[PDB]
Amino acid sequence: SKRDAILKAAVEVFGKKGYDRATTDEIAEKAGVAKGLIFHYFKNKEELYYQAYMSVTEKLQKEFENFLMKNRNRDIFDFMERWIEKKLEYSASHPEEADFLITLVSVDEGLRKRILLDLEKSQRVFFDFVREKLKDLDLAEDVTEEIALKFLMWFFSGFEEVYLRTYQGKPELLKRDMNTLVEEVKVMLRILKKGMTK
Amino acid sequence: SKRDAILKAAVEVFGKKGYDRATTDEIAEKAGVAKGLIFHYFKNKEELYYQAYMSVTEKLQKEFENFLMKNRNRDIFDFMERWIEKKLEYSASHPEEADFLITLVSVDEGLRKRILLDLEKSQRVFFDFVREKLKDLDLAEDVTEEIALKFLMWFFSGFEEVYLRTYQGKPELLKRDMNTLVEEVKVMLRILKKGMTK
Ligand SMILES: CCCCCCCCO
Ligand SMILES: CCCCCCCCO
Ligand SMILES: CCCCCCCCO
Ligand SMILES: CCCCCCCCO
Repeated sequence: SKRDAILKAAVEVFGKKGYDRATTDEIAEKAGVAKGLIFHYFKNKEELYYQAYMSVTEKLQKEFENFLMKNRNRDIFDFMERWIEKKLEYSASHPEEADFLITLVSVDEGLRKRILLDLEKSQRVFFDFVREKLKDLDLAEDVTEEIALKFLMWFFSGFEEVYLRTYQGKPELLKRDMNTLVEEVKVMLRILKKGMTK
Repeated sequence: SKRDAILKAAVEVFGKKGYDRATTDEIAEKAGVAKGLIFHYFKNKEELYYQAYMSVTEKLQKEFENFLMKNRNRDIFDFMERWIEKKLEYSASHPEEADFLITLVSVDEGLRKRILLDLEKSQRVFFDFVREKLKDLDLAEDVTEEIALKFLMWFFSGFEEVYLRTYQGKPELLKRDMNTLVEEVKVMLRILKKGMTK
């Protein structure tokens, strides 16, 4: 469908050039459609970006729910390591999508806040699953639930920052590093498990 | 001295308004000196910012070296927790300086890179002290020196990001939270110690 081709082109072009410098015309020629056809489907550039962004994050969210159904009984450290492994695999296999998602930090303030608010409406869910899994554990002395959860969420939140800093626009480098990043994530989560639990 | 008054005014105004929106004229009236007197001492706004920034980081660096002379025999987790405690104390007592330092992320690219390079010329030192202290320890199974060091440096590097996100421009809130942040840093470093070592 033409709408899907436009969305796919938008992911590619926004991810290569950034929000500000990408144009709807570039997206339209990349999708192989007429320049006005963007505006048939999408009110403007902002809504094009937003719909692309929501399209990608929805697909990801469905994958996370499938994974969650299948790994819910693992302890949280194992669960999180496995999910991070999946995101690392997704990023190496869909570099343009990953490059697309990280352009959010340089989107216009109004659109960016709008999207950051939408994303919180799944992050506060995961956050709560983490909190619940934490109650299943016998926590080490002085390790409160609030500290365990802060620290784990800060660890998890650092995925995007590493990506932006090191792998954005470098698909070959991430492919080269993928298995080693997985190996390091496992050790770091084992460090946190051993330190947080009795 | 007039130069010191200008530098102090620059810290205050750059920290309140940001690099881009601050003017030398604002700085000059804040310092109580003539508008041209800035340019007697400082070639331009960029050099004014740079000299202010180097003035603050130098003072901090001297404090870090004093601390290092006095705490070098502590293990690294204790050493780092104590240094973080000092920076938290410095930030609560010098909010305007802390607000000043965090404006670096929104400085013009050329000046920002220049300063980020200068700061690396002390961060690579601390980094190496951390590496050396790590060799004194018996590391836990699979915890390599490179992983221990990556993880600890990422932990330590998160100070500035929390500040920017939560305490920039909110001196009362940081004062309110200071002792609790210290208490949480201690537990987090104890988590890392227990997990990283045998
Ligand atoms: C900067 C090296 C350590 C970053 C670990 C990233 C956490 C994975 O979510
Ligand atoms: C694509 C980058 C995210 C993975 C972060 C894991 C870093 C551990 O060294
Ligand atoms: C976002 C809550 C955890 C941040 C811990 C910050 C590390 C202190 O350098
Ligand atoms: C001024 C903010 C830096 C302190 C970060 C410690 C966060 C632990 O909750």
